[PDB]
Amino acid sequence: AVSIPINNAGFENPFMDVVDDYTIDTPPGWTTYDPNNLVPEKRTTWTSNNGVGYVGPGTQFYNQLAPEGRNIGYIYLSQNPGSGVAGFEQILDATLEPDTKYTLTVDVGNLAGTFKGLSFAGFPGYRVELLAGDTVLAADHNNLFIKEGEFKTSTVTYTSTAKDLHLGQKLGIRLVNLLQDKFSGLDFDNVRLTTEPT
Amino acid sequence: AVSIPINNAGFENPFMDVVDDYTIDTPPGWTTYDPNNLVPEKRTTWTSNNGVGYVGPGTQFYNQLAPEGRNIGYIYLSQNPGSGVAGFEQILDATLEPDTKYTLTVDVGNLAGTFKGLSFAGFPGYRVELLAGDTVLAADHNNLFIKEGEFKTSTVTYTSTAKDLHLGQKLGIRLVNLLQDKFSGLDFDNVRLTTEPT
Ligand SMILES: NC(=[NH2+])NCCC[C@@H]1NC(=O)[C@H]2CCCN2C1=O
Ligand SMILES: NC(=[NH2+])NCCC[C@@H]1NC(=O)[C@H]2CCCN2C1=O
Ligand SMILES: [Ca+2]
Ligand SMILES: [Ca+2]
Ligand SMILES: [Ca+2]
Ligand SMILES: [Ca+2]
Repeated sequence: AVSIPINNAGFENPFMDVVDDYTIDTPPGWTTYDPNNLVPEKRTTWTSNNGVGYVGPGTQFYNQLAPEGRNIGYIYLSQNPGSGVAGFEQILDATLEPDTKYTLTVDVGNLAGTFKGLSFAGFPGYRVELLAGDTVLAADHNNLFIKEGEFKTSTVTYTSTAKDLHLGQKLGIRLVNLLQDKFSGLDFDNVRLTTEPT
Repeated sequence: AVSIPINNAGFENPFMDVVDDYTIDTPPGWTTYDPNNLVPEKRTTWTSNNGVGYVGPGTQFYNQLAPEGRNIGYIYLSQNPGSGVAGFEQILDATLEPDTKYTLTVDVGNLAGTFKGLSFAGFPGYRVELLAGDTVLAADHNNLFIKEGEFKTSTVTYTSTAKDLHLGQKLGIRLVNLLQDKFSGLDFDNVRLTTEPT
């Protein structure tokens, strides 16, 4: 298996100085996936947003460190459950090749605890998608159980054929908060994509 | 793990006398899932339809028999790729219970060969969904590679918590043809759902 490079794959940029601090602007390498217009252009804390968070020693919200490095990438939706889905997207330069198995892996985090009166109990559900063009080739919609305060690795696989309709289209990755329950913040880290062509 | 009963779980009803024959009406136990209005009420062969098919000895379209029994359940969409998704749905009497792991398994078939000038080469993609009410709790969107002429088992899992928003809602199953490529017929068989509550 050969790795396909992913920009800002660990959400390590921007660098953060203080544990549990966070940015509220889309991290470099990624764009905001927002089909239901839940995330504003002008960002503020306490409203729907995305960014990075420093999950380091002494974090109050996990029983572990970030899966990789210092930071995680998060999507927080304050709208009520059922309002839509949102998250991160990254379109790669690599294109879909025939007779190839693609393996997309990402760690998904269930924030625990409470912050200034807002409980982090509960989890909104996640979906990890592998795209070619605008088509979702394969996705893991919420199959893993993630305990409060831990991360778990999601794996998504797709195998192309020699006559796949989407051959030559750009590969893409989406990391989605399903907003199916509250607390509706969701963390991701350590994105990896491999191929095993013939 | 305790099995939850599923009506017409193997698509064995109606009974079929001739290998490779098929019905074009929704099988009992299931309804037609058709969010994009691709499947007509008045059914004809050669247009979008669903039904059962007898995959028995001497079948021309598989290198194996039906996963279970005589028949499979199919969804055939003749619209072009990208037109929408359709399939089967079944709403169960069982309701979502707290602190329970649900395991949904179904065999998915990739029809092979050709029939009267129409090639069965290619595969449209599948999605298997576990529902509570109208919410997709978990789904396997097309993660398995299925060779031409075989079936493979898809597994979908969901673990509920003690305060799940959808507790007490009816469980449901959807079996979906993604219409992401042609040939855009898709087979299913041997649906099973288990729970492992505390
Ligand atoms: N997901 C993390 N580990 N840390 C950052 C969370 C930031 C995210 N966005 C916000 O505006 C804050 C408000 C309170 C809860 N928040 C969130 O969940
Ligand atoms: N899926 C099976 N194993 N058998 C039945 C297929 C029936 C399904 N519906 C139809 O009207 C026929 C037309 C030709 C191709 N068909 C299909 O794929
Ligand atoms: Ca990281
Ligand atoms: Ca939580
Ligand atoms: Ca059967
Ligand atoms: Ca086929």
